[PDB]
Amino acid sequence: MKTIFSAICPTGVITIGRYIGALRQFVELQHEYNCYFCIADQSAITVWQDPHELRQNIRRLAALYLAVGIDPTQATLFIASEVPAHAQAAWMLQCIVYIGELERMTLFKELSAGKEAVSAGLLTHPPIYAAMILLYNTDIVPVGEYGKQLYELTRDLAERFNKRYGELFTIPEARIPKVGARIMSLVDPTKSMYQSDPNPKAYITLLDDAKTIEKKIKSAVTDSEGTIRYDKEAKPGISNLLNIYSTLSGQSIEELERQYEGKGYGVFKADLAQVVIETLRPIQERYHHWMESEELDRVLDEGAEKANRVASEMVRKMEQAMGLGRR
Amino acid sequence: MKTIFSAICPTGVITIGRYIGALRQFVELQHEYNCYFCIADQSAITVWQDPHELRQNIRRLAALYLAVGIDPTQATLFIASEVPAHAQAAWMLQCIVYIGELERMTLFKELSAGKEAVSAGLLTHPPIYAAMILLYNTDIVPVGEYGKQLYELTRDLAERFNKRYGELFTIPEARIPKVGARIMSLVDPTKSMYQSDPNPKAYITLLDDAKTIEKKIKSAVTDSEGTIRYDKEAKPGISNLLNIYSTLSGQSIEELERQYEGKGYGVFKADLAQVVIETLRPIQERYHHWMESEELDRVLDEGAEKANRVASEMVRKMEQAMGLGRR
Repeated sequence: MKTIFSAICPTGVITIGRYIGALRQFVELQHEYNCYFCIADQSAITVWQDPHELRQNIRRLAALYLAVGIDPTQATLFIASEVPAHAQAAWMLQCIVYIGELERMTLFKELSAGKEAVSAGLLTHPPIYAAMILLYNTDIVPVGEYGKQLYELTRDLAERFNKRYGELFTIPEARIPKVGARIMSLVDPTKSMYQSDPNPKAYITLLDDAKTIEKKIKSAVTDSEGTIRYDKEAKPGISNLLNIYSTLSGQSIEELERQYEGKGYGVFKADLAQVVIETLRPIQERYHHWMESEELDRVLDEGAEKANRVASEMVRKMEQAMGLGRR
Repeated sequence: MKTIFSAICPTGVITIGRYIGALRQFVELQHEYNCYFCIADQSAITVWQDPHELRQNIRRLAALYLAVGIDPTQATLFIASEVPAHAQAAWMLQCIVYIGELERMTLFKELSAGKEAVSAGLLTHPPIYAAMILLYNTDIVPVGEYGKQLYELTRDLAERFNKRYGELFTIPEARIPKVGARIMSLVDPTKSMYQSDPNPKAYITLLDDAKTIEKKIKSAVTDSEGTIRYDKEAKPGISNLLNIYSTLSGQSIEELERQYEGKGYGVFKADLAQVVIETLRPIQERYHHWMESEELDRVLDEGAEKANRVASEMVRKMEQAMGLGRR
């Protein structure tokens, strides 16, 4: 077996673009790998978070991950802050990393620069992230779009601590995003669907109701020609809709082109909306069921007991190697 | 009962200076305040530390503190790293502090700036310290020499936190050290006594044996004169050794002037070494007995439960205030 570790910030929403190019994969992957799904509450508070909202979100996300198909008998689903080890290890690691290394993190440079007062959270989060990964002997890590610098630093740190106090950390390898394209924005198919899009018309959320999925799907920017055929360059919006239909229906794009021969955007967009709805119907019913069950707390409890057991012993190894404590 | 909290960095030697002007008092204070003596191993590693050596000093400091008279029944002796709440809390405070505040730190601007290869624990250390202090609802903190900045920063963070999330923390008050001429150099009568002094004949490790106590005492700088009289300025060597005689042996300086009138720098450095060695003898006696006993471990355990029972409850009150985790 190999171990995959996935960190989810309990902030924001889940677009079908993240459900399709990332999250839904794991419903199978959990059966081929040792999978960790960790809710990074601790990474959330590096910027202001309304305590009541944050606590709510941590819980929603957990329900959604379960509704979507993550199996807590085969995977470990847990909240970071419930594993004290994560802060323990991030401090050791904070003592290994140089200031420069953090200071030239792009993401820090972005949301820091300009502003005059910034929390040391944004600057020192990486060790916290890298500690989440290395603590469990993580063979494989999801990287995707922005995460390149983070991955690379986690890999450097794991190396650097290994060349010093000895070899203890597995060097994680970045995971290969599957064959396929990004899911684009419904109001500008020249850009990827992001949840941080100003315009809520651009993305669809796993929690959206029938009416909204309709509006957002029907309002999706097409083209002047009138044929349902795939061509990213010439017909990006209509291509992107074929792409979504294809991944959620299980039919090929070539099957779809033929099925809608001499048909037009109207029925095609209405059909597409039923597909998206049919997909989110069971996910949402299950979602609500989880939010109404103590079985939810029960599952997160079991989650943490697993992680602690695994991560504490790794904290013990790190201490017994730098020379902290006793034993 | 007001609570004092003292963090001791497990790195090197306790000169008699720190004994006479700091540590000895606490043998008394422990009876009138609720005291915490925390061996700050977690803080040690902001710089390179040899594992074996580091892990020795931790053991040593704990012995030495017990040896000198620190009663584990009245106070609470403990190693930091053994209390996971210090790490947890330090991450939270890291998210609340300003890169501005950590970067203006004299201690920091001093022991870096050349080269451009500096740890990050070194810049993010204040929040770690703050967290030790605030975790225990500490009412008083020893400051003195170079802590005004670190003490001030703790106050700020404790108010900023209460301000944002509710009033949780006690705002630490600074205990100004007692009025008593600092212990000066044995080679440089006009300069104080720190363990940083290159000249190893300038200071006297609490753990020194008689043969070396002879050399350092009887080879201590004075003046070409020959009368036993106090004058920190003109007789800076004698006035030092004189001060040292007073506090240790018990008799005032003036009384020792009348007893050492008609005498010189031969008999006055004859008995001084006799008092130092006589005063250090039972210390090392009890010291070595701690070092060799399984009891030093049974105390540090008990110490840790004591500390972990208070510290982790606070962490829970924090997480509740910030939104983190559950329940």
